[PDB]
Amino acid sequence: TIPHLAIDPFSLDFFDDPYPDQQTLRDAGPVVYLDKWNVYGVARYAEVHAVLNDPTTFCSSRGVGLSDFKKEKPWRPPSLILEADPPAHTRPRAVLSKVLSPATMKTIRDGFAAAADAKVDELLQRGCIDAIADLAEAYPLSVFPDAMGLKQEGREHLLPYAGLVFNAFGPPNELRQTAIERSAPHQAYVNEQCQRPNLAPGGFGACIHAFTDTGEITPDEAPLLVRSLLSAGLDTTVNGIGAAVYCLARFPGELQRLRSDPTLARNAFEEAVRFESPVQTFFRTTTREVELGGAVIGEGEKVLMFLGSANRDPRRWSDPDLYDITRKTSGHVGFGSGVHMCVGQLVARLEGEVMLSALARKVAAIDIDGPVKRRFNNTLRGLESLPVKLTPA
Ligand code: HEM
Ligand SMILES: O=C(O)c1ccc(-c2cccnc2)cc1
Ligand SMILES: [Cl-]
Repeated sequence: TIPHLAIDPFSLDFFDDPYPDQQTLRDAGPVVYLDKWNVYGVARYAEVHAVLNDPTTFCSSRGVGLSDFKKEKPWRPPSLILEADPPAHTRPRAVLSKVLSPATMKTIRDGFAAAADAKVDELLQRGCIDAIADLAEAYPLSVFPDAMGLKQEGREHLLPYAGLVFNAFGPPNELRQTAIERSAPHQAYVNEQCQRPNLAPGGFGACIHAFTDTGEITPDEAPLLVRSLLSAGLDTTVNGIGAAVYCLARFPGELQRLRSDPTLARNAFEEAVRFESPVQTFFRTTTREVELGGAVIGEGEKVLMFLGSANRDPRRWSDPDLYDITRKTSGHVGFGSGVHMCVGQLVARLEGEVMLSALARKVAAIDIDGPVKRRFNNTLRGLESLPVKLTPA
């Protein structure tokens, strides 16, 4: 009934060009079995959406990586939000929602936009830059650690820690095992910055600790929720902004449309999230026997959701492989769907919008002018190096 495939979706060959293998996974059937790792897979939009939206059957508290927390010890104490199910999930989620709220966005927007305009002006003075290190990484580094309230010393640990977190959702391949081998100094730094005295007043970290007296979370929960933001909030935006710039570099017609109407910036970023799907994959674990797209999956089974494949499924999308900045993107699953849908999506969209607005207003052309190098990670899709010449408007 269920087709068995030997595709390794965590192999470097797959990361280097996932699209043929993703079509193979979709067209093999609504549910496949991946013999390489002994997990079920779903790569069509319909089944990915269905799994995301049934958290009771497809739970998160046994881990959203390959490892089953019921069988192995997690590599660090479990997340109180990403790796929790309702009802334990509900109040931590409510707190991060209020911390990363519309009102917080209103407080930080003008500074985030100024930093974006400043970065693009700086990059235009150089002309030839690396859109990864010099833009996708430098811009989030210039705003997010400060918005968290982190001290200056030690910020060089943040991207390495994120790379570790995202590799650790994967199977025990060399990417994962190498990351864990090198983890100890990054864990030590991060865990220390999560304590209330180390988080500057008014930042996201202090706000989490401020919410510990409402009955939603206790003081001893606040450090691990700060940990959630220090795990998630930087490398995601690096690869979302990188995705958008790479799209604009490859599709000059869409850069030209964005220049002519800079208010398309927010949707241009959203389409880049659909088109590249920088967060590629998450797992769930079945809590019972279940029928999904005609197949029967037993209890205690890992299910791998291919978010990026779902976002290119022609059963759901017209011209899925076209970057279209005026596409109706609502319903894409690049930020998830349902009770765990990205609680940081307003930060992500703010950063992406203000960066693409700065490009739309200041840049006439983005031309790749050097070798493109991909960055390999078990969960994140994105580039290591993207050499571009920026032409000023
Ligand atoms: C382009 C950028 C981003 C993308 C594509 C993205 C993608 C996602 C996805 C797919 C999920 C669902 C996980 C699941 O269902 O198991 C998620 C959840 C989450 N994201 Fe993001 N994310 C981004 C940015 C951010 C940022 C900037 C932050 C923090 C400031 C953040 C914090 C979180 C948290 C805390 C969760 C867990 C929510 C929950 O379990 O209820 N994310 N994200
Ligand atoms: O440590 C955590 O709780 C945590 C770690 C990573 C994420 C995450 C992953 C992908 C996109 N957005 C957020 C979320 C939460
Ligand atoms: Cl840690």
